[PDB]
Amino acid sequence: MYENLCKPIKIGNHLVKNRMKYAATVDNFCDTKNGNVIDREIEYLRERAKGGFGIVVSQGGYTHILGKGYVGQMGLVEESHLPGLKKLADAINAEGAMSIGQIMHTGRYGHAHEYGIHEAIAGGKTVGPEPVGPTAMSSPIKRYSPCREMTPEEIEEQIQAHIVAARMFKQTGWKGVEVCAIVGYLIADFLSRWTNKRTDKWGGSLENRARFLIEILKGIRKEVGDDYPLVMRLNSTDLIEGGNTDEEYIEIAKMCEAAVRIDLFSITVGWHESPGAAITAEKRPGDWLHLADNWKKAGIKAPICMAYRMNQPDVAEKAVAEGRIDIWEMCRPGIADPYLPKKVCEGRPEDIVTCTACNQGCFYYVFIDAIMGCMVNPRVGNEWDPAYAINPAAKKKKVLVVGAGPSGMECARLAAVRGHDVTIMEKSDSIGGEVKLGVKSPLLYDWAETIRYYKAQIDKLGIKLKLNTEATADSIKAEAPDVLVIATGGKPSRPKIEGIDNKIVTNVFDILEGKVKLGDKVVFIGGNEISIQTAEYVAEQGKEVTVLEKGKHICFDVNIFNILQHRRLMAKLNMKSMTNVTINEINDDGVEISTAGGKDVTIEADNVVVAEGMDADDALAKAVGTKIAPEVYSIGDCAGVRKLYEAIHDGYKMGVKIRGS
Ligand SMILES: Cc1cc2nc3c(=O)[nH]c(=O)nc-3n(C[C@H](O)[C@H](O)[C@H](O)COP(=O)(O)OP(=O)(O)OC[C@H]3O[C@@H](n4cnc5c(N)ncnc54)[C@H](O)[C@@H]3O)c2cc1C
Ligand SMILES: Cc1cc2nc3c(=O)[nH]c(=O)nc-3n(C[C@H](O)[C@H](O)[C@H](O)COP(=O)(O)O)c2cc1C
Ligand code: SF4
Repeated sequence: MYENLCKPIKIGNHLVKNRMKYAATVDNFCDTKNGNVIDREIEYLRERAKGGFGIVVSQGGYTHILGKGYVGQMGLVEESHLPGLKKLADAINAEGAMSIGQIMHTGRYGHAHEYGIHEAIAGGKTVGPEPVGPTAMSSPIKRYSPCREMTPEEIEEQIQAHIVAARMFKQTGWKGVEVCAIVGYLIADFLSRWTNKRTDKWGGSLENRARFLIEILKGIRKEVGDDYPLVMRLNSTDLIEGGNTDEEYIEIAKMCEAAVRIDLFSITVGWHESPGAAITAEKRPGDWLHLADNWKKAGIKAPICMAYRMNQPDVAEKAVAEGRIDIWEMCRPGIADPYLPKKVCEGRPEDIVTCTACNQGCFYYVFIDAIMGCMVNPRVGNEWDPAYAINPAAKKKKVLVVGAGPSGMECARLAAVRGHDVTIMEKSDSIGGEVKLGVKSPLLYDWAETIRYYKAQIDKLGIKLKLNTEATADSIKAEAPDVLVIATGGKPSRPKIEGIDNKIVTNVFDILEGKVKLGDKVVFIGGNEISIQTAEYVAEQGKEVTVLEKGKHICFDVNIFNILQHRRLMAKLNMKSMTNVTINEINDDGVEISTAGGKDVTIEADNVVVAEGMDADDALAKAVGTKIAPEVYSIGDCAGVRKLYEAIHDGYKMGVKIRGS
């Protein structure tokens, strides 16, 4: 089935068992106090190595405290870092994966001041804790504080710190070393003409901008020797106006190859300061592969690997078969499913837990200096935790799950995996719940992969799925289970609005279930994520859509990474929006609003969608109580409205805790 993905490859002298690479992932799992590798990190990367990845890259480790850009970033500075690095490499290597250590000083994106650092020694001098760059400047992004200009001595010291970092990985058993020269971190800052305004030998011409990187590579190569795998990450496109051209990145890569033997090029898209789309659901698998083509026709000798929304085995298989890339590189697909390569090579892609590019647990949690998580994978950051271990139940119990939404299905899946006799009762004709409604939204197309995954799991695990079956007190009693799991989800709220009883008033459920005929003008009351995604579905159909929000902002519950994605779509679909509006009443011809400035305006509508929020659909739970079965639990939105991340996590936690005694 995936002959090309499962084909081996030589990276330097090292034979890699397949063409699947798990990319560097800072996750805030290392010791926040000192940058040491701890059990949370070890077990996280061990799961990717057990999952079958031919290559497993560590997260980018800082080379100096000023280069620390994440609260729990791994450190590559002191002798006290060595024991942890050895444990990490042992764990990856034992599984048969090629361990690769990444070196990443975050430069302009450093946040040492936020990590209890009040001063540091840099270039033999006492300095403040501010980020460093080739040129003293500010960021368009408020998360990044103004940087200080590195002295030539600090530059020389950082080259040596990179050599020492590579020495540290090699002495602790890592199979190779990766230089992170991307996305706006220190090296990328010297490479880009946007960040590098130096007039000495470290800036000006492209040759000078590349010097810091070249000297780092030359130094590492001399340190580790000729036989040791030296790989690197470099941008193919920075998506920065006034940055380097795509062709300049190729010239830099050519300078790299001429300086040292590069054993693998990982090619990347954008900077953290880039406004445009790079990693979102706006980009589909293969949307960036033309860049890999240009590197190949430019004559780059080293094998190439590429990630960046490559979440499909079929797309990667073709890309590798056609020689566009030599290795399928991935980060978020490996967060979502650490066993993706094992599934690809055993010919079961239907078992893949696909990353939907939600950017919640991964990007967003890491950037707000929180412990990384994953929406679709509740095990992320918990592989090391005994409370998340999946253990066979000795005494099989009869488990009745009410509701085939994500929380119900994840619970049923885990309870069946552990050996319980599981039944799902679902009132509609199909599984998915609100995920089955959301999949209709333009940016939620990868939610069909979540449906496909759970549909295939129910089948394989022998879960008794009872579709078109509304669970009642009587049908639960007839079933007589040992454990009743209520996972009936949420329902649209009914706020106290004048004229809410109008015929014009509908809800997000009736829209997505096709239970309402919509006109040419559709007006949404509510500016939350659910209201916006439904409005995008209504607008895609070529309808005139207005979103009215009483609060200060629309998309208020949408993480920073998805905000711009929604702006682009709303503009593209000619969607109108109003904020700080008072909803006065709903009537026959639309909705009467009063702006924050005092303007009374009539919003013309053929349909009024009241989408201010969701209530817990807890009628069944209130009707049956806690005594209808020996064990009664409520999970997901029926236990209190949260979102998809919490529903899936509640399901996993419910599924693992169902005891056998
Ligand atoms: C259009 C849309 C877009 C969304 N977008 C996002 C997003 O981007 N990110 C995010 O975090 N969240 C989003 N959400 C919310 C998210 O989908 C929900 O939080 C989540 O699906 C709730 O999971 P659940 O298992 O608790 O309930 P549900 O998904 O609501 O499932 C409940 C299930 O129980 C069934 N059922 C109900 N009563 C009975 C009964 N008595 N007997 C049998 N079956 C019954 C229902 O038919 C349904 O299948 C969105 C929701 C919608 C509708
Ligand atoms: C939480 C998170 C942390 C990341 N940490 C790193 C890092 O340590 N070093 C690095 O070079 N890239 C890092 N990246 C970039 C990824 O390795 C990857 O190239 C990117 O997410 C695009 O690939 P994908 O679509 O497979 O996720 C990070 C990405 C995420 C989601
Ligand atoms: S949190 Fe969302 S984007 Fe990140 S790995 Fe999980 S499914 Fe993918």
